[PDB]
Amino acid sequence: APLEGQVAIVTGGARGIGRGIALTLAGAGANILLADLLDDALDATAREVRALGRRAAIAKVDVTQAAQVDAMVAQALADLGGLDILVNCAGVISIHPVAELTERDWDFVMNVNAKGTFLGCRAALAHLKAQGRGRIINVASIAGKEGFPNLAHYSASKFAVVGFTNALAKELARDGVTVNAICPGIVRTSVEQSWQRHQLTLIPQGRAQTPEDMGRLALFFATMDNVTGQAVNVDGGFTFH
Amino acid sequence: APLEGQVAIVTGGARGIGRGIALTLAGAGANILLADLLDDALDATAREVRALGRRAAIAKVDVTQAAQVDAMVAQALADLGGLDILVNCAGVISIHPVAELTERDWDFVMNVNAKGTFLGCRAALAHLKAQGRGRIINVASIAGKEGFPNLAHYSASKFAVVGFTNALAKELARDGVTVNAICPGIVRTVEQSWQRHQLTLIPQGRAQTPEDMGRLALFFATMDNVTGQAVNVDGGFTFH
Amino acid sequence: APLEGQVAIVTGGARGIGRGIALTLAGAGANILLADLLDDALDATAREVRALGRRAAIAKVDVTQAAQVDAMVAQALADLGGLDILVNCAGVISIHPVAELTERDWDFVMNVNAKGTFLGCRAALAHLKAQGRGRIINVASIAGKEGFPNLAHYSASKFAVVGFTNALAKELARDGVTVNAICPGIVREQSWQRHQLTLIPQGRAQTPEDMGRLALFFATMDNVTGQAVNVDGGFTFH
Amino acid sequence: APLEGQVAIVTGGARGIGRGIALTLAGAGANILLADLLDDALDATAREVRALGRRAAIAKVDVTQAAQVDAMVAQALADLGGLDILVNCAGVISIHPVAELTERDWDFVMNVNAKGTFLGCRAALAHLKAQGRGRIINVASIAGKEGFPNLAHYSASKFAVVGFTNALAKELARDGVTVNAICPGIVRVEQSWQRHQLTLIPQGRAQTPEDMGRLALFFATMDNVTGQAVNVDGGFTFH
Ligand SMILES: [Cl-]
Ligand SMILES: [Mg+2]
Ligand SMILES: [Mg+2]
Repeated sequence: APLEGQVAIVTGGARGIGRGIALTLAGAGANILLADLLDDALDATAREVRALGRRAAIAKVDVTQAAQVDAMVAQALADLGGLDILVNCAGVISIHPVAELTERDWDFVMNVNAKGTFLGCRAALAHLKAQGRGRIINVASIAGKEGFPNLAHYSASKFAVVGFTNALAKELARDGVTVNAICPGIVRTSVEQSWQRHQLTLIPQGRAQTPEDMGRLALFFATMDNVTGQAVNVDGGFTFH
Repeated sequence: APLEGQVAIVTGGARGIGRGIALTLAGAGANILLADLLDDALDATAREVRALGRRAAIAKVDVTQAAQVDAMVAQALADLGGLDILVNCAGVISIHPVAELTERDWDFVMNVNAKGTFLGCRAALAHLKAQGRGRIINVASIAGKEGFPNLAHYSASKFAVVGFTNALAKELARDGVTVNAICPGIVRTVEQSWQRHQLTLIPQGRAQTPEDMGRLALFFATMDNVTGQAVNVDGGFTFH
Repeated sequence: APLEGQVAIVTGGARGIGRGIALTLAGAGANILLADLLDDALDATAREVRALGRRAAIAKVDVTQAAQVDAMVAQALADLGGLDILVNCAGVISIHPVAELTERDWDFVMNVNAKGTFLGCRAALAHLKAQGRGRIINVASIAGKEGFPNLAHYSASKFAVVGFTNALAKELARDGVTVNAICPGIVREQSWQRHQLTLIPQGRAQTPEDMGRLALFFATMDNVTGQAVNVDGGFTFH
Repeated sequence: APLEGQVAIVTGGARGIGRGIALTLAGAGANILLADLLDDALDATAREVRALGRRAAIAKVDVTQAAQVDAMVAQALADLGGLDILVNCAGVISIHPVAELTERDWDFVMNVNAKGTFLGCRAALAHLKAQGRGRIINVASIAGKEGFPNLAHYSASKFAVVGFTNALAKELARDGVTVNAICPGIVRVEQSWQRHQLTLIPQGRAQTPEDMGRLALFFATMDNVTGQAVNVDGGFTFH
């Protein structure tokens, strides 16, 4: 249990990739604050964390709202007695050519994916810096490494996360806090399904990656003092940049 | 005059890098619509375009406002009779550690730098696609290739522009429209001290100029088979 | 013991980064074939692998020589009963401006760092592909991501490893074999290293154990391939 | 004529991409030393340079041989009276999976593409440095940005050129010499491969020697661009 005695916050932690990361960190010894917008899913995943022998707390958090993000950090400290790892895994996606993108489409993806990550990171800094050790783990995407047609807004938001991660890493490099990004390739969940199915043919391994894969990378960052500023692809070979 | 008969819109075109790009493209034969928020500067740069023998139009445009950006495209078509090149060169910057960044700081830089570029590109698509040829040129930054401490928000916005550029390039690759980014290194104007220190980090040890950026803009505007690229003009600071 | 029952070859495994990787993989359950040119160091590191409760084999290998590299793979199959992981960690460096580089300087670094990695990978390929499972792990450098002045030949060789890695990963992507690179930053010529630490945001060197941790990650990640991951305190992220 | 009075060496300059670059630089005012192994092609291309009103010199050069590369640089100084631009555009390719690659395959591609570029650059340094101005332009490939399956050796060699370019740019950054790379996409067994690679080009068409010459002219006239490796590839990669 490398993470015994530690506390992790996972935004978007109730399902999909966030759940995978939470359950992996919990398996490795961390108590978890799950932050999401899905009430039943939060409860279910909390039960799974507890089934691993860990403590779990839940927060209803819209990551675009600074007050909710601050309260989330305050709750980890109050309910679980600390904070060591912040995983920003809240994310939204839609598929439209730029010609068909509305301002709402643009703002939604940029605000949740990029601004939400900024707000989460900012909220955790004072505590992590004061304790002289911490792990910030942002979940971007391979769409943060390559521009995807009909996902230009989503790519912009994920590129933003990659760049934000690297810059913040450099700010905190002498503070004992590492900052890294996980870049998932295709993690399964119709236009979206048809798109997903086609993208798999472009993956050299020809198969999707899993939430558990992402959790393994999160656990690696969480236990590597000398890795910071990186954006690592878990994508079956699609890109290596 | 490689761009003879063509029309370019340059947002942020009244001063700095935008002006440099505008005057380079005008020197190369293009008539220019200058879009910015500075009235006297717009007038002055318009006079410089006309002094080169070109026609110039001016628009007062807040690139965060879609209606103004649409009107801008409409004005190039109405006043100058067409549109061939769109240069998105509106940009803002501030220096703060993330711990000191406000939401206003984040939103200002992201909305001007990234959303403004999205809105500009979107407004020009219908026309450029219809005529089967076009050049979209986004001005990012080397901060779109490397995260800069105390500029994390600025880096996010410029990374966004690089990614957006590449994605849009792929959407338009069979439409005859190329989409590329210019990534300036250090182009002069806390800010001064920061600028001065960054120069020591440039292998050539000197700043780059608006004219350098204009030369890259002219290259993109005259290269059919280059698209999706983000080329650094930065004295060797980064090559990614 | 995630690597229980598996066999790893580690070239350059007698000392430094190679040794760190060998000991991490051995700690995680792998039996190790150590390949190097240092006899006493080979014996000492073999004893350390055995002290971890693992079996160890030793091969005297010049990685620029295909016959030796091929025999190394054959020895793993014969002495340890199989092969699951190949770590190419033989590497050499010298510091000269291009103006002062000799052909010998160029060929030495390119043959050891790049051609040696090609030969190792090629030698292990048939077996890993036939069994439908395998891990190939190349040790490049951050100098494979950024050109270093007075190290242009060294950068050329490590860029070559990064590109070779990605290409081979794509060839084997449907064969159950992953191919990845470890890119160490500065692992404690001495004056140069001290000067390079100014370029590391964390302001400290990385360790052979750090690299061993990344090797263990690659060795246990089915769905990561073609990657070149930097362990470098923030120096580069490309 | 932005390059009026200047002298350029173009290795591999007798045909293909090298020829395109030579003619663009000559068109822009430079006198040219063409270095290659093709006798008839060298003569033909030299006549084309002279038809542009420029002077042309010819050298029979194997870029893997240091003495020949040194003689090439000396010939530019002696025959054309100077040297301002070096274009390293000698290049070879073959297609084999790693499982089928021979040492001969590996060495051929690495020695010509990478070592030949090292040798070309090294031979020109003393002169370019002494005059405080110069342009070194290496021709890599998009295979120097992405690993290509069945071209692992070729990718290795072109990745090497990209890294070498960036490193050398940093050595010379205060010497008035810029060092950059041109990365061509697909420029028209090899033919079948090319046809398949076009599926990977967003624009769906190949690029031309003239495209590469245009980028060469750009580098040759941009003081403040150095260390870069710019892709001319219809959108295949932007890294
Ligand atoms: Cl699948
Ligand atoms: Mg501290
Ligand atoms: Mg059309």
